[PDB]
Amino acid sequence: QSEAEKARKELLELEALSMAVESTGTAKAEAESRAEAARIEGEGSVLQAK
Amino acid sequence: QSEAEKARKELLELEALSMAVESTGTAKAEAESRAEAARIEGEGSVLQAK
Repeated sequence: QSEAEKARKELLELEALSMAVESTGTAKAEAESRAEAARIEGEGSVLQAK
Repeated sequence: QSEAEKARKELLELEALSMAVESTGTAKAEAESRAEAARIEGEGSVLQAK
């Protein structure tokens, strides 16, 4: 069981890296989509105001 | 399982890229459609005012 835990430590490190990658990817994708939509809406608003 | 997680990290990176592409594409498409509609409506409004 000690040897199994020795391997499980590295396995958990890899799992943590994968989880961080997935979470940051999802968050950045949603944030960038919303930001692009807001920028387009703002430019349209400027033109409509003119 | 450690090797499987090693591969899964790259798989999740690719999935994050694909998700970001899809989200930004949908958002920008909807925003640009609404902006074009607003611009056409504004030009029509100017002509109607004249």
